[PDB]
This record gives sequence, structure tokens and C-alpha cells, in this order.
Amino acid sequence: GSHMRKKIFKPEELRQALMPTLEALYRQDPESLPFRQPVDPQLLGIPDYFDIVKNPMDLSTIKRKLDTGQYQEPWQYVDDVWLMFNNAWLYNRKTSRVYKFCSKLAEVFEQEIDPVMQSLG
Ligand SMILES: O=S(=O)(O)c1ccc(/N=N/c2ccc(O)cc2)cc1
Repeated sequence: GSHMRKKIFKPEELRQALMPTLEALYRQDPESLPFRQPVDPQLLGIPDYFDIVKNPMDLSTIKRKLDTGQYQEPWQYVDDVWLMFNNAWLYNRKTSRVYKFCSKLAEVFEQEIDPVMQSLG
């Protein structure tokens, strides 16, 4: 149905789409919060966060791959934000707070970043 992979993808176009999307993530203020900014194991009281989560891919880092073009394609970006949802789903072992923060994100985020990948191409 024309989505994900289609155009040659330039970070300027990609972002045109992947920006409002990552934004839809951010608008979830807390729900996106364990992602937007580095989880901050020093803050959340986490010692081995970068041991548990191999790729927390903060919504700031993802937004960066966007500002710089470290994806060459939108789904690579979604892979990052889903890489994020992962640190949520890998650490919060499905039964924690940020787990709900993410699950909701994935819900909204993609609810926008899906037709976005399509919007994009
Ligand atoms: O900025 S806050 O809204 O105050 C806040 C509060 C708690 C948070 N917890 N983050 C976690 C991340 C991983 C984990 O396994 C457990 C917790 C993160 C942010």
C-alpha cells in the first residue's frame, strides 16, 4: 500500500514526516519522557542501564538522526524510535512504568509515523 520504503529518502523529506511523528511522541510528555531525554540512570536510579538496554535510542538521538540524516530512510528512523520503545520493553520487562509510557507512544507515535512513512513516500 505504498509505505516504509519507496523514495530515495533525504533527511529533509524524511524529517518532513519523521519530525511531526517524533513530535507526536514528545507530546506524550511523560510517556515519551523516558526516551526524549537520556533515561539518565543517575536520575532514575539506574546503575547498569547501558547494560540492560543495548540501545535506548533517546527520542533526542532519533530526532538527531533526523536533523543529520543517520537513517537514509524513514523506517530506519522508526527502527530507532522503536529501538527506543525497546529499551522500554527490554528493561521495564513489560511490567513497569516506562513500559506504559512507551506502549502508549508506539500507539500514538506510529499512529502518526505510519501514514508518515507513506506521507514521505
Ligand atoms: O523524568 S521523570 O518523569 O521524573 C521519570 C521518572 C521515572 C523514570 N523511570 N525510568 C525508568 C527507566 C527504566 C527502568 O527500568 C525503570 C524506570 C523516568 C523518568
